[PDB]
Amino acid sequence: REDTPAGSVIQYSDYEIDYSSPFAGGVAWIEGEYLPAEDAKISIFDTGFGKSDLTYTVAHVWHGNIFRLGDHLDRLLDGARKLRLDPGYTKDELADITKKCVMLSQLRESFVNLTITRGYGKRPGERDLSKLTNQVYIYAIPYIWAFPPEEQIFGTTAVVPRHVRRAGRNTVDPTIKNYQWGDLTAASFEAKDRGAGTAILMDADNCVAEGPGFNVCIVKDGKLASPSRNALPGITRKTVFEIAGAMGIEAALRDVTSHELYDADEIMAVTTAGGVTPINTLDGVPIGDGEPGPVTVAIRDRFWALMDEPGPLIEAIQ
Amino acid sequence: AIREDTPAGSVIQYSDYEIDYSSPFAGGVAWIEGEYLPAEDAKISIFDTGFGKSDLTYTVAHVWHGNIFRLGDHLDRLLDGARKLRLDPGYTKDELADITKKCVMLSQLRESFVNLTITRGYGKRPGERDLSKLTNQVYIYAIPYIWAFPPEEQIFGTTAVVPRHVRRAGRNTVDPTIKNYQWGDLTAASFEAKDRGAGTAILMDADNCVAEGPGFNVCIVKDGKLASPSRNALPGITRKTVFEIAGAMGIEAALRDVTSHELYDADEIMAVTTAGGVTPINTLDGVPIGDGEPGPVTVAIRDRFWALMDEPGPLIEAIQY
Amino acid sequence: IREDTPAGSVIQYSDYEIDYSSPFAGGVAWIEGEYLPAEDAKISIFDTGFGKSDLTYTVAHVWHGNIFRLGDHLDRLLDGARKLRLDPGYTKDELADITKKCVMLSQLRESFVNLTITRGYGKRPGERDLSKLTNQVYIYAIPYIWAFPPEEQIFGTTAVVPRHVRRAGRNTVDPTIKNYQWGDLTAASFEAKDRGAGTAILMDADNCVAEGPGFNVCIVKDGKLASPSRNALPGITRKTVFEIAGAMGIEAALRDVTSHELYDADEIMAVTTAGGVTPINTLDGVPIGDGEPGPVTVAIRDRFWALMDEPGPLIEAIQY
Amino acid sequence: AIREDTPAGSVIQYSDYEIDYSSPFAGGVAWIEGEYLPAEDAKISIFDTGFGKSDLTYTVAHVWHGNIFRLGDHLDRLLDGARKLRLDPGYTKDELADITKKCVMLSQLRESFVNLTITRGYGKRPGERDLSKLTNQVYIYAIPYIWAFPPEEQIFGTTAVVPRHVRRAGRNTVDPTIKNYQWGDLTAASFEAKDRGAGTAILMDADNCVAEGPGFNVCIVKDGKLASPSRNALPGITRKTVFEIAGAMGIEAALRDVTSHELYDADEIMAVTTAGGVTPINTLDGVPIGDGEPGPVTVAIRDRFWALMDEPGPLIEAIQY
Repeated sequence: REDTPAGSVIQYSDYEIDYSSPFAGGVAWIEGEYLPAEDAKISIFDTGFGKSDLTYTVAHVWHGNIFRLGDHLDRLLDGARKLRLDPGYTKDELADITKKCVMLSQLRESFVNLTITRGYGKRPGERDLSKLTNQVYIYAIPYIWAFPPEEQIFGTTAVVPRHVRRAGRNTVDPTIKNYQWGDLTAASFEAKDRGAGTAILMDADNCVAEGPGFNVCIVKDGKLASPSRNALPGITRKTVFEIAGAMGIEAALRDVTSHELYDADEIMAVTTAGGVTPINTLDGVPIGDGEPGPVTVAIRDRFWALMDEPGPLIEAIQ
Repeated sequence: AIREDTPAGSVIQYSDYEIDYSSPFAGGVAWIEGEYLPAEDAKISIFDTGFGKSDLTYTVAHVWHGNIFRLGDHLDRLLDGARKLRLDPGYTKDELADITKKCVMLSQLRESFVNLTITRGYGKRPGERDLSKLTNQVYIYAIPYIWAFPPEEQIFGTTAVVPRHVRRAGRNTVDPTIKNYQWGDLTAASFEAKDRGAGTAILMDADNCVAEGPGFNVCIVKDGKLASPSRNALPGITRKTVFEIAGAMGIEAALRDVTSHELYDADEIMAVTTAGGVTPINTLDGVPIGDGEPGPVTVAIRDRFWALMDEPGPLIEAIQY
Repeated sequence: IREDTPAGSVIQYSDYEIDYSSPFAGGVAWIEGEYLPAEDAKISIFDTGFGKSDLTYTVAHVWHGNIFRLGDHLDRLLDGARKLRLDPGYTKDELADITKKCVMLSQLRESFVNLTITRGYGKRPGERDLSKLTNQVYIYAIPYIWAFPPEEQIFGTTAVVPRHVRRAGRNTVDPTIKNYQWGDLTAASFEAKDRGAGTAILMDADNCVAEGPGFNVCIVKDGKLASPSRNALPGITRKTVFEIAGAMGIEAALRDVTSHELYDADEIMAVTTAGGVTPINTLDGVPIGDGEPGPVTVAIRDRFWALMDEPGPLIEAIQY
Repeated sequence: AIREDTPAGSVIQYSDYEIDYSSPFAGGVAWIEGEYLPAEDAKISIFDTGFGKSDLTYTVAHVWHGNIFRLGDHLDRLLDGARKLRLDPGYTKDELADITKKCVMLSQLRESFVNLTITRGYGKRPGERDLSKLTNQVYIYAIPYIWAFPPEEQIFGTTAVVPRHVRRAGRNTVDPTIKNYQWGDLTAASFEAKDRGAGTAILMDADNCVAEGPGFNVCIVKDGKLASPSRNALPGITRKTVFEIAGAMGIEAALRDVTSHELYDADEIMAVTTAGGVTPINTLDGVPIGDGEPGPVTVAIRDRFWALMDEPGPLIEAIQY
C-alpha cells in the first residue's frame, strides 16, 4: 500500500501478509512454474523481446476483488488470435492460474498481467515463426498507479506533444494492447520536460488517439466522447460508458478532433492502473475551473464503489 | 547447427572447422548482468522495461570467417541512439568492444550473429514507476549466423510486395532511425508478404516514400545511379558499406526520398542488412525488375561486400580464438 | 441534350423538345446577380475562389424535371460556408428560388446544378486582407453529367486502389467540406486510367477507405452495408442509400472501413449526385462476388431511380 | 495604388516614376484567350476545370525597379510542373517570356506581381468530362507588387505559430512540389495564425518535419548553417537564390528534413518567397528566436537579395517600357 487522500473513495485494505511464504508480496507464473516475482526471468531469445511479438492485458484487484477478468481474457484472446498467437490454454484455465497467482501473492490490491509471446524455438535466433512455441507469462504484484492517488482525487495536468504522434492502426496497431511504447515513451518524456503530469497524443489526422497507458474521454455540453480509431478498446472506458448510460449521460465512441480536445468542458484519463483521473489543465490552460469536473467526479466515485459490489467482480479466496 | 548450405562456387561460403564442445560456451554465448553464460541458459528479468515497454535500443554485427565487421561503426550507432533515448550503458565503447569479442571468442563461432542491447532495465522492486530509479542493463550475445534471406536467395534473388494494409511507423512515432524491437508494423508486413506468396515486403511511409523492409534497408538502381531512403529508415551499416562500394566503382549513390513511382520504375531493387548482406529483389508485386533476375549493379556490389570479409583492413578485426 | 441509356433500364431521359428561341435554352448561369446563357458565364480571374480555391459548393441533379433534395444540399452548402467563414449574403429560400429559375430558364428536365460560394475579390486585384473581399455566389444548371456512363450504372465499372496517391486528411484539405481542390482526386483518376480501370478508391493516412474522385464508397459484407465516417464528404446520395437500406431492413453504418474490409467486401458501390449508385465489379482486377453488380447494390440503385418519379418530400418539380 | 510606405533608408525602396493613365492597361494587365485586357476586365469561363477541379499549375515572378527576376527559372519550373500534370501550354518558353514581358510593359509598373497560370481548361460543352477533349488555357497578369509580409515586417520581422489543428498536404495527396491554387490547408493555417494574434503559420508534415508556410518556404539557421525542408515544400526560386547567396558568403546550406525539434531550437527562422523576398521570424509560439530581432544571416541574405534587383547580370532583365 501507499498514502491515499483521507476519506476519499480510494482506500487500500487493512491486513498483514504472512512472509513465511516466499510467494508473499508478488508471484509470477512462467514456463508452467509459480515463482516469487523477484525470481521471474524469461529467455532473452523469446521473440516477445527481439520483436515485441506479443499482446497482453492488465487487470486490477481491489479489496481482494479482481475486476472484469472475463472481459480481460476475451480481449487478450481476441488480440492473440489477430496476431496468430496460441496460448495453448483455455480461458477458464488462464482465469485459474491468474486467480492462483493473486492468492499466492496474498495481495488484496494487485496489478496483474497476462502476456502471450511468439516465444522461442529449439535454437536461439530461430526465424521460422512456425517453429516458435508461444509462451504465456502471468504475474501479480502490488497495485501500480499511472497517476498517484492524490491526482486520482485532485487531478493531474496534460500537454499535447509538439514532437510525437500515436502510431496509426496500419503501423504499430494500438487497437491490440502491446509493449511497443516508442511513441508513448517519447510523449511521456515531452510531458516531464514541460513539467506536466502526462501527454494526450493525436493521430495523423489531428484526432485524439490516447495517452501513455490510458484512454481519453472528454465532456462537452453534458455529453461524453472517446476516440474510436487510434486507441485501445479499454475496459475502464467500457466501464465508464456503462456508468454514463446508468446516469443517463450520452456516451459516444467517435473521432474527437484537436479542436474538440482544447474546447472540452472536462477531460479524463481512464485506465486499469488507477481508474479515472481528472485532467485539470491542458497546455497550461485550465479546463473549466481547473478542478476535477462534475461528470468525471460522478463516474470516478461510481467506478471505485463498483469494487465492493458483488456483481462483475469475483473475491479471490485468500 | 553452425553451418547451412550455400550455392556451390558462390561468394558465400561458411568456414570449414570443428568446435570443441567440452567448453559449455561452444556454439553460443550471452553476457547478462555482468556474467558470461551459455546462450541457452540466458534469461532476463520479466520486469526489465526493455520487455514491458520495449524501452531499449540495440545493434547487430556479423562475424564471417572469424572477422567481426565494422564493430566501431556499430558501437558508435548504438551509443548515439542510447544517448537520444537517455539510456546510459555504464561501459565505454572500448569496454563493450572487448566484451562483444570475448562472446564470439568463447562461442568458437567463425560465422556469428552478434547482438548488443541497452534496456532502461528495472528498479529495486518489480514495476518501479520512476525512470530515474530504473538501472539500465546491457545484454550481448553471439549465436550462429542468422539470414534475413537464405543463402540461395542472396545469389538467385527474392521477391517483394508493397503491403496493401501496412506502413512503416514514422520518425515522430516509434522512430525507425533508432534500431528497436518494436516490430509490430514489420511483423504485419511480413505476414502480408507470406500470405501473398512473396519473399518480403517493402514498407512505404506516410507520404508514399519508401521507408525500409522488415530487418533491412532498400536501395534502388535507376539509369546506373543508386538511391536509398533518408527519412523513415535505419541508417544501416550495410547501406553505408554499399554506398562506399558504389563510390569506389564510380556509381553515384544518394540518400534522398525514393517516391513510390521510383520504387515501381526501378531498374534494380536490393535489400541490405548485417544478417546476410545484399539480397537482389527480382520482382515487385509480381512484375519483374529488369529481367526478373538479379541486377548487374546488385551482383557486383554483393560480390564485393563478401570479398570485404577476407581482406585485411580497417572494416574487419580477426577474433583471437 | 440526352444520352443513350440501356433499353428497359431504370435510367431513361425525358422525351421533350427545348425551345431554342430563348437564349437561356440548354444551359443557364447566375453570376453577379445576372442570369446568362451558360456559354457567356465568366468570373473575375481575381476571385480568390480561383487563385486560392477558397470556396465551397454543392451539386444537385434534376431528373424528369424534378430537383432532388435541394433543402439538404442548401443545408450542407451553408453549413460548410459558415465553417469557411464565407457569407453568401442570400437566405436558403432565396438561393432555392434562384437555383429553380436557372433550371426553368435552361428548360433542361435532366440537369447538373452547381451552387458555388467563393471568398471573392476586393476593389483591387491582389487585395490581401480577407476582410476586404466580397464573397461571390455563382449558380449554373447545365445538361446532366455522369461520374460513370449510364452503361456502367447498369452493368458496373472497375476500380483500383492507387499505388501513388492517398486522400487529403481532414486536418489538411478537409474532404468533409465539398471543395474544388482535386489534386489527389485528379492524380488518383490518372493512375486508374493508366491501369485501365474505371476509377480509383483512395485510402486515408491509416489505410481506412476515404472516398473516390467525386463519390462516396459503400461496401456490403454478410448482407450489412458500411461507408467511411472520417475522410469523406457527408454525401446526400450516401444519405439516400442509408434511408433506402433502412426501409429494406439492411443494417448500414457510418464507420471506419479498413483496407482489409474493402478487399474482402461481398459488394462495392460508388454513390454520387452525378449518376447515383454505380456497382464496382472488380478491384485491382479481382472479381468482387461473381464480378457482376451485387444484389444489394442493384436493389438500392433501382430504388434510388424510382425516387425521382414518386411524388414526395425528396423531389420538387421545376415549374417550366 | 502602385507604391506603399517602406522603412526610410531600408534596402526596400519603390521606384519614383509617373504612370500615363491614357493607357487602359496602366496599373494592371491580363492576357486571357490570346487578348491583352485591363486587369479590372480580366474574366475566365466559370467552366474552366482550373476552377471546378483547380486542375492547373502556375508561377509568380516579381518586377523590381523595372527588372523582372529569374524569368527563365520561373518558366522552367512552370513548364516542368505542367508536363508532370499532362498540361500543354501550347506556347514555347520564349513565347511565354515575350508575352509576360509585354504584360509588364503595358502595365507601366516598375514594381509588379506577375502570374502565369496553365489550366486544363474547358471543351465545346460546359462540363466536358473527357480530359482529352479539354483545351489547356494560359492566363498571364501583371498587377502592383503584392507583399506576403508588409515592408515593415521585411525589415523588423514578423511572428509565427505552428498550427494546433492543421498540417500541410503531403506530396502523395495535393502535392506541394507543384505550385498550385489548392490552399485548403494553408488558408486554415492563416486563419489559426490570425485567431492566435500571430504574423503567420509554419506547417508540419505527417512526420513532424517542417513543410512550409502559406505562400513561402521556411529556412532555419543553426550553429551558423542554413537548412530548408527538402520534401513537402515548393522548390522555391527565392529559396534557390538564398542558397546561392549563402554559398557566396561561405555559409553551408542544405535541402533536408527539419524536424519539429530543429524548428523550435533554431537560432534564426526566415520566410522566403517571390512576393516580398526574405522576412525574419522574430518569435515562434511567443518564444523569441535568438534575441527576438532579425538574425545576422537573415539580415545579410535579405540585404544581398534586394541588391540583386539592381546589379546587371543573368538573374535580372530590364523591361523596355
